[PDB]
Parts: sequence; C-alpha cells; structure tokens
Amino acid sequence: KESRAKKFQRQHMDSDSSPSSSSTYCNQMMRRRNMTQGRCKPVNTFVHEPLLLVQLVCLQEKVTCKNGQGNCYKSNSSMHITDCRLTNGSRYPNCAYRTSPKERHIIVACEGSPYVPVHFDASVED
Repeated sequence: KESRAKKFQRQHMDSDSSPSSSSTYCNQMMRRRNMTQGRCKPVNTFVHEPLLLVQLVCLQEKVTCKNGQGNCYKSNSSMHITDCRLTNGSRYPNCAYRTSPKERHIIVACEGSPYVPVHFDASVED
C-alpha cells in the first residue's frame, strides 16, 4: 500500500546531507530508511538534491531502462549522490556499508499522474 513514489522518496531521496567517504552515513541511512529490516539491502543510492529536481527528471531525456522498458529518464545534469555498498564482513543483522559520495547523472523510471519517479534505475558518469 506504500506508493512507489513514496517508496522512491524513502529509499533514494536525502536532499540535505553531504556525507564523507568511508564515514558512517550509509550505516545510519540504510537503517533509518528501513533497508536493513529482515536483510541488509546490498547496494542503494541516495540523491542529495531537492526532491523537485529529481521530479523534473521525468521531463528530461527519455532513455531505455535496464529492463528494456521505455519510461526511463536521464538527468540533464549531474547530481550529488551517495552509493551505499554492503561490506564483505557484514552478516545480518549487522549491516555495515561503505559510503561513496559522488556526482553523477541519474536515471529514473517515471509513472502515474502526476508523472513522477517510481524507480531509481542507474547512475552514469557521462
């Protein structure tokens, strides 16, 4: 019953942080956003840009999704993001993550009315 739009916000939007590399940000955020409940989600990307800018990506360059579907969109601009990757030693319920801040274009799937992001598909260096 949680909307995909809301799920996408929960899993992928963190507008106001600027994590440091190999800091504790992913450990915190992966737990806070409920992605270590019952398992440690292996990899996840947070976007540090106003929700609006991510939402407007739905009107930008239309591209193919990783699954061949055609409702994917690539940001006109690079965006601050952070990649959270589970460490090798990690065993649920201890879920420890590497935090990797970077700047990349993002690609999202959009659906619905309003036409908004429902899936974070990829990021690319371009």
